[PDB]
Amino acid sequence: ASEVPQVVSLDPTSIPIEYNTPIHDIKVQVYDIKGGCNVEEGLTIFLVNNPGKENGPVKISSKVNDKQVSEFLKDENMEKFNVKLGTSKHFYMFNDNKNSVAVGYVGCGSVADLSEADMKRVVLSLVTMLHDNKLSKLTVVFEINVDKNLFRFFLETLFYEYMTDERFKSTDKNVMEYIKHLGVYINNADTYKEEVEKARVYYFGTYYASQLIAAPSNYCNPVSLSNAAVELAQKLNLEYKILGVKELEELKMGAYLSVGKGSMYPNKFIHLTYKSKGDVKKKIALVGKGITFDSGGYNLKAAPGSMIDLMKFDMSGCAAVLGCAYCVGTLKPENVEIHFLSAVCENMVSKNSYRPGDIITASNGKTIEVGNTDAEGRLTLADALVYAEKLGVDYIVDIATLTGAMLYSLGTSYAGVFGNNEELINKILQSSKTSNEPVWWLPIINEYRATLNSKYADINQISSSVKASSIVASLFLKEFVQNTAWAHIDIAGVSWNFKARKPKGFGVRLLTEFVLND
Amino acid sequence: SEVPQVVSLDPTSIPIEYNTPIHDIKVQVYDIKGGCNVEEGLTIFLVNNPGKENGPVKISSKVNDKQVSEFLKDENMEKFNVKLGTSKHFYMFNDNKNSVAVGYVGCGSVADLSEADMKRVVLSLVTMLHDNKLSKLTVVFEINVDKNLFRFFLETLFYEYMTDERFKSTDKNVNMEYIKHLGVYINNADTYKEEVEKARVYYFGTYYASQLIAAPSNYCNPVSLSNAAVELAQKLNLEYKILGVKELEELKMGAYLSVGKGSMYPNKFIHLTYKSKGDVKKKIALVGKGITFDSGGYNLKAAPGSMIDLMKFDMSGCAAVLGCAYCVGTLKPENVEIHFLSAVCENMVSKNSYRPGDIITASNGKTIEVGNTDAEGRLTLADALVYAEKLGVDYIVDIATLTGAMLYSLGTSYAGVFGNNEELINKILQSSKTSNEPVWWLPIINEYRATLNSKYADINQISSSVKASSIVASLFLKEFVQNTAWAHIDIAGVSWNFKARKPKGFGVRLLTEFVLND
Amino acid sequence: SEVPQVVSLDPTSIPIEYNTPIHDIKVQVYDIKGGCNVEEGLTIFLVNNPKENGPVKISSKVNDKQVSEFLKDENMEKFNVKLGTSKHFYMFNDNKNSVAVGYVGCGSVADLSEADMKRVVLSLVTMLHDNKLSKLTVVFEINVDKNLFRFFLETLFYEYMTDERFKSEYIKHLGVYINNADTYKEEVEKARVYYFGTYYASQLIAAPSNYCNPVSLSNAAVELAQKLNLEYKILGVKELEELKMGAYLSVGKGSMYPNKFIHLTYKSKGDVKKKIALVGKGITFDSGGYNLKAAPGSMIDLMKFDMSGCAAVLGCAYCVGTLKPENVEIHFLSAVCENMVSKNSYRPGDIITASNGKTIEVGNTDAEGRLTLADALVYAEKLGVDYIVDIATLTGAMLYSLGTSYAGVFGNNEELINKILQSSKTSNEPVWWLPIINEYRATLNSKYADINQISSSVKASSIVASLFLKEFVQNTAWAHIDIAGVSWNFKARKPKGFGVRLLTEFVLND
Ligand SMILES: CC(C)C[C@H](NC(=O)[C@@H](O)[C@H](N)Cc1ccccc1)C(=O)O
Ligand SMILES: CC(C)C[C@H](NC(=O)[C@@H](O)[C@H](N)Cc1ccccc1)C(=O)O
Ligand SMILES: CC(C)C[C@H](NC(=O)[C@@H](O)[C@H](N)Cc1ccccc1)C(=O)O
Ligand SMILES: [Mg+2]
Ligand SMILES: [Mg+2]
Ligand SMILES: [Mg+2]
Ligand SMILES: [Zn+2]
Ligand SMILES: [Zn+2]
Ligand SMILES: [Zn+2]
Repeated sequence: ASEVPQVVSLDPTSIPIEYNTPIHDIKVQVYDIKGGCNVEEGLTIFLVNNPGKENGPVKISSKVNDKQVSEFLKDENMEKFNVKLGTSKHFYMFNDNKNSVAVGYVGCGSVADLSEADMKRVVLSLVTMLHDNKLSKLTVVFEINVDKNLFRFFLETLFYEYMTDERFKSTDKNVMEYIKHLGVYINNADTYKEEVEKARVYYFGTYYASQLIAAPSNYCNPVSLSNAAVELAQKLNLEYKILGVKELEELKMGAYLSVGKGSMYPNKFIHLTYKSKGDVKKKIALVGKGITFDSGGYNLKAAPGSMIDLMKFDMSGCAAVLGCAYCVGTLKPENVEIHFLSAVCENMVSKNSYRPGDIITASNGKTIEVGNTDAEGRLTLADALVYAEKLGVDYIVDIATLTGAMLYSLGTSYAGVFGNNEELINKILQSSKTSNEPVWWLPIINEYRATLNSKYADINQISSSVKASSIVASLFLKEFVQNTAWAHIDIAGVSWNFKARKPKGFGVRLLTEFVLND
Repeated sequence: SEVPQVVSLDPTSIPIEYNTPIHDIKVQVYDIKGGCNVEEGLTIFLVNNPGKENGPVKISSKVNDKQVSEFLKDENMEKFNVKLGTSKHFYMFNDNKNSVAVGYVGCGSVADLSEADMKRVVLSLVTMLHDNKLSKLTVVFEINVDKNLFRFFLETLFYEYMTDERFKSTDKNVNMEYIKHLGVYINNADTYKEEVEKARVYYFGTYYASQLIAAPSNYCNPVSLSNAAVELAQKLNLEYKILGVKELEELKMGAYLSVGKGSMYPNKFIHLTYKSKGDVKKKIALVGKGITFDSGGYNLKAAPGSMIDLMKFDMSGCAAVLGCAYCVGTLKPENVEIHFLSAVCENMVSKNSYRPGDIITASNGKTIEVGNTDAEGRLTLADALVYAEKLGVDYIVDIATLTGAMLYSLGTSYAGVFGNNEELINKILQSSKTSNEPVWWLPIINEYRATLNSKYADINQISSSVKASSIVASLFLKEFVQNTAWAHIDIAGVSWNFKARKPKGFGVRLLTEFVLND
Repeated sequence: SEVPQVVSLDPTSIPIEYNTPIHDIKVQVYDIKGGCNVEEGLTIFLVNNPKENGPVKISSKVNDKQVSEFLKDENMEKFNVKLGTSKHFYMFNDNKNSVAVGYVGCGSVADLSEADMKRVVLSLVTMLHDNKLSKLTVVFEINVDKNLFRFFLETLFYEYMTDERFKSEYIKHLGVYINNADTYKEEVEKARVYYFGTYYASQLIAAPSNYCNPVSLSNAAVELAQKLNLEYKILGVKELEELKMGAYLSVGKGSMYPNKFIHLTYKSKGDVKKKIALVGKGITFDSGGYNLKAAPGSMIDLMKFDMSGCAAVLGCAYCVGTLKPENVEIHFLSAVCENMVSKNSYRPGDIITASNGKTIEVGNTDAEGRLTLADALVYAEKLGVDYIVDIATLTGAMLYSLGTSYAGVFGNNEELINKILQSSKTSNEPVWWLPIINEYRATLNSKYADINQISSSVKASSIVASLFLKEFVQNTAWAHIDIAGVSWNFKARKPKGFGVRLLTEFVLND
């Protein structure tokens, strides 16, 4: 725990973090649809679709244990409504005990397997029914087919979208009550019950990352972010070490140190370790890019579209890695040891900053000619990757908001994965499938390597000719892993939900599924 | 108090000239019905010809000299016309056989001169004074002017004639000599006589603001500007207090303090007070934006057209308020108490600067999400407005070089006024009329308020979607006045005289007439 | 048809060379086992060292004592194998004849990539361009695939050939020494064919927009079909109107050249087991239209290359027509036009109707290729084929995603994408599969028309364009190959002729 330096006494000295959220107070009950649905207080929503028939009629198929509600939901009455994806309706009636009940449905369209994107749309509709309605309970009845992973994703997403982050509200808090109870009716319920607590853990790891990402750069700087990581390790009983500048100089981490030279906050390198109590069969290092604010440095983000105002989000890789630490430390997988690493710093303009053209020496002794101070993420990752390989692990996976070009290549929905090992890339792609966080495999094109040849240094930080900047970044990172299966996930395009004006906490579940299924 | 320096050659005060050559001019007013004595120096007739576009000159005054009367006969004048701003010089021997210079300035053919027309007249008169070593000027009014326009004539003559040589060293004008006497002949002289020393006061308030504005950012910084304000207050016997960082921290002025974080000069908040002896019937806070240099901060003024080289002028608001303090302190109105306020600081790039995205807390507890460090003026004004309202005043008027959009809406001639109270706005418009500093009322459009809703903080500093930036800045300021009549004068477009390459000292006479009228 | 002219000096046809010096090279391949004969011309060894940039050491026996001396280890040690490094020396052989002997460095890595083999070849071509030689012999002291061997041959031939049509010497023999020489012999004439289809494509692309316009390009395609005995049909503006190709006709509106739609057909002898339509973007000059290419980086000077897909599809027609694969039927389609600024041009905001009835709101007149392809895809689908593959210089964003080396392929059918990926492997023209992300589809929801041509929000423009194209195929396996990044060799200042060998491999394989 280090002291956060301040310029004025009003500067904050820690990131506010909510651990005990209202989602954690929700009691979840799962029931099998074969027993019929009981319809009482709160709101009961049926998820309904109509395979084949685009915008086909709503038909409720579950038995409802109430004659009045059954009459209301009969085919004749329901057929005037359709299943258009995201569409919803509210119903009011008196049940058999003469107590008014609210019921409704959300349309799930006409395609029998919902994509992760479609399910998100269903959930967003559901959340709009929760908002601006003081409810003690929500009950959801599944009349659509979902596998266990998709069921879990539904719950994670519901929890995540429902939770409102009011840490920075003062005079403008939403005068917002949360349900206390969530009932779920589904066929073969016993088989889905295990997903409930798993969803609740994955929600929090995601939401925890999101809290770190949304925290502004005055709150979340390298000192306060490494202090938060210390606190998280203490809560989960993970080992931890925070390396400070004296130890970083001793390790010759010149690339990482150069990036931080301009900051009033000392670099802090985060190292958390989870080890299973049994025989360790796999060792994994997860590396996250940890830039708490990216101004660009002397290559200032001044160009139209450079989005300097969003650059508190440049520690999203680090957040995903810490969200993963939360999930792993909670679920406690066996036979594995996991290292959670981030070379945390801030990229600023100062008499002290590194310069375009500076030649700096990484910890593996490679000299690097700086071509653009705004390509700082790959310099911090270079040193974090050398540290990670020294740990003697089987896999290194880094995750980073590394290149704006991702917005032009995969866009805002899919992350890109690059790597030096196909078995490991396939594992990441499998984790993507079971986490429902989409990733697409992109190539490291060796032909571009030659454009990183420096006239003076051992290597160039950037290409002068190749515009394929995400692949060029990957080529540069590859030079810092000598003999270990490595994969790199570029989340520059996917991390921030531009429409909703908030983080996604992208990568937490992906990396956790990777760890668990190994 | 002590001005920090980087090197010993950095200046530690603003040079300020109080006893200017204008102050040494002996001014006499005579009634025109006694006829004009033409004895020495230069004698200029102000002549028009109503109806006749570019009509002939006809000198109507009685002239007490046969030789000069002969010269000025209609036949001899008929070659010349009254085209606005046109002028001629004549040379002749008078009755005492002493050579004299005589001439005229054409005042056009519209019998009521606008402020801009009158400025054109004065500029032509001034070109006759330049490059001619004269000890005396006499001006004969053969046009119609009310008392306010006569005063405007003199104020404008004084200000345009005065040349600012404080930063000249090897290039002072070896030929500049100023007249020692000004004679004025006008109909109903006795009623105009009162205007002479009022003009001299108003000239000085305006010229003082001008000196402060023109003083570059290495001379005029938060420390030297607040020191100059103390010296002013001492000279006029005003109560004064300068609030330093520790007091500002105690007052929780987090928005103002965040702006000045990246500067080598500590924040200084100026608070001067004039109080009439006797019953105080109106209490007024005048608030001036006082950014001594606006680099833009991490949103650096680097786009083409951003005028970074002009940004020493971003304390023009504060200068108008201090110019006003000079006039009020000199003229001593009854029945009022006036607070002259400025939150002074410099907006710089540093490891210590606030960043885009930072969430800061204003002195009224509202949290603000910073969307652009270059919208700094509204942050400093926010805390200054909160401070003003705590004083328990009847009216709060702020004046500020706030938005570049003023150049596209009103341009360089008229300031914009916005406000929450129609009677206050009308007072300002009234003062605009009698000061001859033009102002136009612009709307605060509440439909745009929703664009300042922040996802995380209570409010956004800037709009995501609305390009009407002067209106959006007024919506933001309005959030920091709770229940007091308030108006905001945006002088961004009018403050600097781009053609003459000098300040106008805009707003000193406006604000003084506002105080005096009330 | 006759090409319109503004002045009598305007060209009325594209000059094409069919018979090239490459066609006069006699090629012979020999087994390395019996040693090499260095009797005449230039001999180059392809040598690696599996020591990084370590020394050259030559292992083949040579049947000349003087040359054998030159090639002794002690001498060869002074040179290194760094990929693409070369040296060659003139000397007198055993019968006092002048010969030149050298090596090209093949690096330290066993499997040579496509890109590495290109480097080897550029270095070889550097020597050929600089020397008056009647014969070249190449000795493979490195291991190559049959396919990579053919690739070596195609690249050699293509790079060596110089295009002099607009300006106002070659070897006559090629000897190749290689292990298991008998297995590589059938690669030789296949390469010569792939060379020419690629070179032809390159000639159309390199041809400036005053020479190559929708009229002269369609005339060239007719002449190709005639030389090859393919069926051909050029659709003119009247038939295009009859067919309601309003998206395509709109793009052509501002141009002095009438739109011409090319449709060539290859049919196999024997039972036709597969039908395929290959559709190429054929914009003969893309100015951007009222959305003019004026922005820094917009490369308006290169936009003669905007018919590269069309050229790939015609080069493929040459290969298919020549090689004559069986059990397959192939349609070669291109909706050719030119995108210009005029009083007659289509405008930003215009609503146009495609041949399948879909109305389209134009957001950008520079997204013209997808409009021409929309009509071409409808046309293609009406043919009842098994696969439709289009190839197009569609989005500048490709430079930012895959870059200049690898094309992107998007599709609606994994089986078909997999076949294209495999054709990529065997052609050695690299392609990477990119996703059609359906979450972006809603951004093409137009307020007024059935669909928007462009997204306002999504910057992933190559995916957006694919989502748009996808709306014009209803029920047929389809893939789209975006070659905007890949088509032009910026550094060498010439086309690559990219896609010809890919599509021919696709046709020959499946
Ligand atoms: C100089 C370039 C090769 C690299 C440069 N990279 C960066 O700026 C990273 O440090 C940025 N964090 C990338 C970024 C930009 C916009 C939105 C999301 C992510 C980029 O522009 O992407
Ligand atoms: C970021 C924007 C919404 C607000 C911004 N405002 C400012 O820069 C003020 O701090 C400027 N001092 C106002 C200004 C700009 C140009 C000329 C004269 C005056 C402006 O660009 O007008
Ligand atoms: C408006 C956009 C969505 C589409 C636009 N597309 C085009 O300009 C195509 O018609 C161009 N022919 C593609 C192109 C541009 C630059 C370099 C190589 C290739 C583009 O610039 O990508
Ligand atoms: Mg950067
Ligand atoms: Mg500013
Ligand atoms: Mg175009
Ligand atoms: Zn970054
Ligand atoms: Zn400012
Ligand atoms: Zn095009």
